[PDB]
Amino acid sequence: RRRVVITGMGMLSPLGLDVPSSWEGILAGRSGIAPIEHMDLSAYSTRFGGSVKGFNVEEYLSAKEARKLDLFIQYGLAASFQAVRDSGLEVTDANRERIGVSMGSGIGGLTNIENNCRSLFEQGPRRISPFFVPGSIINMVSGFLSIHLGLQGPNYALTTAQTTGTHSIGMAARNIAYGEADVMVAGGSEMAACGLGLGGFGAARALSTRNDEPTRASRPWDRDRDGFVLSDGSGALVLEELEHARARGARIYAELVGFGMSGDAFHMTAPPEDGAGAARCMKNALRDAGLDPRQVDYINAHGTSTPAGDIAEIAAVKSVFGEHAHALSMSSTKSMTGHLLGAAGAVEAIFSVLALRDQVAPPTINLDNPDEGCDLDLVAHEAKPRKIDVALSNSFGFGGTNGTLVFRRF
Amino acid sequence: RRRVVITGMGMLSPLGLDVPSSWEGILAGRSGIAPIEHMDLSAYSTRFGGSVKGFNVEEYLSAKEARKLDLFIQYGLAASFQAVRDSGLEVTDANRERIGVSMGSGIGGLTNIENNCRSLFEQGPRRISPFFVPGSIINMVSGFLSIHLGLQGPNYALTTAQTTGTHSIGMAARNIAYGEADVMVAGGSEMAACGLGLGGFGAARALSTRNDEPTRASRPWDRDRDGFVLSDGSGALVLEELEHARARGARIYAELVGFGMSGDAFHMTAPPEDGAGAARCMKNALRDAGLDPRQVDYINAHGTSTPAGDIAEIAAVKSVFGEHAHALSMSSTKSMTGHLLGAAGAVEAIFSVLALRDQVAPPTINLDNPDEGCDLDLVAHEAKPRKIDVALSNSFGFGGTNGTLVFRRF
Ligand SMILES: Cc1cc(C(=O)NC2CCCC2)[nH]n1
Ligand SMILES: [Mg+2]
Repeated sequence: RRRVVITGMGMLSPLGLDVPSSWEGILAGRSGIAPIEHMDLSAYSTRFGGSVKGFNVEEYLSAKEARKLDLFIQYGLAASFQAVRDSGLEVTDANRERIGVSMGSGIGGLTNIENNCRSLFEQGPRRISPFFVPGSIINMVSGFLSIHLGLQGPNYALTTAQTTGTHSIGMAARNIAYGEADVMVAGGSEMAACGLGLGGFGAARALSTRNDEPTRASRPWDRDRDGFVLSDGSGALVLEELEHARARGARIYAELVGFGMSGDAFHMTAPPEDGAGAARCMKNALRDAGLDPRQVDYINAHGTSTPAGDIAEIAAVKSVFGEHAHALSMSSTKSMTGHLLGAAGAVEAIFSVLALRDQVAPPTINLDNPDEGCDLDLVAHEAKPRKIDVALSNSFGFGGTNGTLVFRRF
Repeated sequence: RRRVVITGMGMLSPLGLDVPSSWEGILAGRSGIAPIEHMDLSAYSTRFGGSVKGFNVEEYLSAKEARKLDLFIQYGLAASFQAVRDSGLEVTDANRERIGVSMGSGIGGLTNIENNCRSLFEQGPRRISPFFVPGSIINMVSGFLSIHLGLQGPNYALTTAQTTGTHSIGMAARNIAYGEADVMVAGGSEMAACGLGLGGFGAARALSTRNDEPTRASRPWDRDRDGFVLSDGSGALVLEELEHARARGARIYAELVGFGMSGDAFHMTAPPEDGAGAARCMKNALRDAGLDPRQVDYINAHGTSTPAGDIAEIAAVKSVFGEHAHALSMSSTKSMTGHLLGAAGAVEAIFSVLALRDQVAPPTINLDNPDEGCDLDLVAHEAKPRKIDVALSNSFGFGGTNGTLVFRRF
């Protein structure tokens, strides 16, 4: 197996239109959550979320290119272009067969499907856009980026609900480690903030309804938590074989040493109370890295602010790490960004890499009164400078799909 | 790297509710294409396709469970349950962590999303189903199968448009070969036959409009071809590490020896005329298998019945195989099934495995007048018994995403 390093990162989040602006917000304990302005939610039980604010697609694409593509694809390309620029990588005829893309999404092109449905219901099929299918399907971030940059390596998309970004990054690393590629652009994007999204998650009673204090809604492990906050955005990493990186004098952020997957095999939406599945997933990731659990310094938790999910993740960490559970720091950056669904594992991979770069655990904000058994170092309220040699990032999704990435200082 | 064998197969196709009935139809040159009965298409330019006929979900799930799930999920679970039964595999605490699922879809729950949109616009957001998200998203075939059967191994879904089934099977094989799993259920499902699907493909003028003779619409490499026929269904294979298979006395259909991926990096929907991307993909797959191109006996082509796609595949085969292009047999089973989009590579992987079992090349029906340059053995009209030690299955998709599987007699 070849070693895999991170040489580039890109992001759209509710905290910023790039990685440094997003990370500035994370370290300041800043909320990206606000009343949603782009549609009328007067009649809805949840009227707030994490929007990407001031996104300027024409920095990336022509107006012609942009009008073809659902926002989730625009957000995915934005993060991908940032990551590739950030990497310094030059695509040539000599290497274009060795550079691939795995950018995914949990739900994909809801907004495009809504707009085309309006036309379909009032006028019939002859008013559907000719670009509807290619502009709405999840693999078109990978598609468009490969066409724009001339990437001829492995070209695919993961769709594992709220685990998508973690799985995308993990399986791209495997492509590089086993020699299918030298470089991969990997991560996820999501724009589910439309009637179907807020209505669909609303119908399932999954969302916080703290409309009077949106910035306090997302409160992972707090006793007053009442469901997750819906957010939009994208994260992309350039993953690179280490000798390829060293050969072109690339700036290396960190090393990707481990990837874990598991299924709960439990319930469509609910996690098992003891986090059995998450525990198997983290152990698979540590074994993959060849690490002792005692080597883990920081966990970026799934930590969605759901009653069942938050406690299951505490249980899984205590199971995997035993007494070391009291030495490591664990935080949920979802306290600040909310839940970017399929993009969550991408942006949280990036926050884990920067926790290594800056030797700082991001805070869990709004953790005013930790719930029964939530007695680990959850980095309540304020960022905590500490030694971090190994960082873990967990995602768990609908269908009991689990993913863990292990990152280490290089 | 461990060896990977096929021990089980399952299918819903326009030709049958299982593999044997589907394969019987394939070998008889029978069309599964008919005017669509489940909706009014009077306003649409294409009014026919490959429907699954007489599907009884209650053979698999309760009516209660089924009502929550989009047909693409029902179809994916049906094929998955069949494949696992066909394998003889017994899931226990001893092996459940070593059995995973990778069932994908090109477009996913379009019909469910359309119905929930109609409700949203016409009655309001309180008429969106509470089960809308988990009943519609692409990872929930892998999700629900893992819950029903107790599979705790790697749990994920690919979405690479019309390449999804090929990629799903190929990357599941990699999971087994590199020791992440001993068993994987892999394939794809699609039900895109709704307003948005037929309208979206209609808007792009991608579909055959031979409404007066639906069974003659799908005519790959024929000079009178006028676009692809939209079909619904599912394919699942049980992939298994060879020693695991031998240890439980499993019936082995064939060995999965090679997997290729590539990006065209050419166009969002059109293939390059010379099939450069398809040619790279097949060459990657053959080198992966460690084969001489002259060892290939049968190719199950993508062969969608599009003007550009059909000729590009001939060019790519001539590029990869030189003079051996005239010795091998190549057929499109899409002549009979139509285009199952994300499920196409799954059902066609199964047809390639049975071509090995039965030593027969399936026909390309409706190939009355081969087009200029389409001068290979395309098995026009009737099945051809011949020696087949190695069978290739090609898929190409939107975003220039290519996949090739290589199967060999065991
Ligand atoms: C911020 C930011 C990053 C970019 C960028 O990558 N520019 C595009 C020009 C054509 C493709 C990439 N723009 N704004
Ligand atoms: Mg036919």
